[PDB]
Amino acid sequence: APDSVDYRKKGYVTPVKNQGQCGSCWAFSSVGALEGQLKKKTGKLLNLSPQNLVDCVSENDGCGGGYMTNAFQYVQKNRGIDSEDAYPYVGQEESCMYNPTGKAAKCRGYREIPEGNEKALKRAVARVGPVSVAIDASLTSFQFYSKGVYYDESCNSDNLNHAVLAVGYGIQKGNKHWIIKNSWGENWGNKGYILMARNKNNACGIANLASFPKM
Ligand SMILES: *[C@@]1(=O)[C]N(C(=O)[C]([C][C]([C])[C])[N]C(=O)O[C]C2=[C][C]=[C][C]=[C]2)[C][C]1[N]C(=O)[C]([C][C]([C])[C])[N]C(=O)O[C]C1=[C][C]=[C][C]=[C]1
Repeated sequence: APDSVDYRKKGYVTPVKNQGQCGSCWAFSSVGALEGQLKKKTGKLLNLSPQNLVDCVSENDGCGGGYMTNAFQYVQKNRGIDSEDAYPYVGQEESCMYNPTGKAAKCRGYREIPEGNEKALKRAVARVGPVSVAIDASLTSFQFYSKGVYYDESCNSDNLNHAVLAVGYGIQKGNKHWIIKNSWGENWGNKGYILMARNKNNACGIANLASFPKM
């Protein structure tokens, strides 16, 4: 198995988007998972559409939040999700206007990972790639993160409130961390990324709501 892994230095990760004043982090979490899969599936790295997900997933609440699994299942039942080109992100909820001709990919179900199990999660990243994970990002230390392996004892493992993407895992100055792709902009944290703590007793509840799509 691998100690360090980074799907960024493998071309599996698209540019850091920026959700804006819309609680669509789930849409952005799902999309980034598929994106890494597609790149592995066909070798093509294109930006999938969070907006197709926001508008079209009736099980989710749009900007009011949603679950990645519902978003994955949707892409399966509808046999496809558009690209950003065919479906730009307005950052606001609107009626579903999905275009078949814009379809960039689809998925045949999803796999969920045992709750709290970071090893399973690490194994997922090593084999598959970017996996959608939900975490507690309320802590203002998170909102002011800039450098280093994040860790705060206040973080509540059951206060899952922000969906993000796991694009890797590794180590730094003795600290085994996770590499997280965030959807708050290129100007948040380190170039839109956070090196959250790993192993540290399921820090922030990272391994409780993770799932990747089957392509
Ligand atoms: C995120 O944007 C969307 N959210 C969700 O999708 C969550 C998913 C959890 C699994 C993590 N929704 C949810 O759990 O319930 C919704 C639901 C489910 C089923 C049916 C209907 C509805 C949460 C959203 N993120 C946030 O609220 C976070 C919270 C943190 C600040 C603590 N805010 C955020 O991301 O925005 C701040 C920001 C915005 C722009 C620039 C910088 C910061």
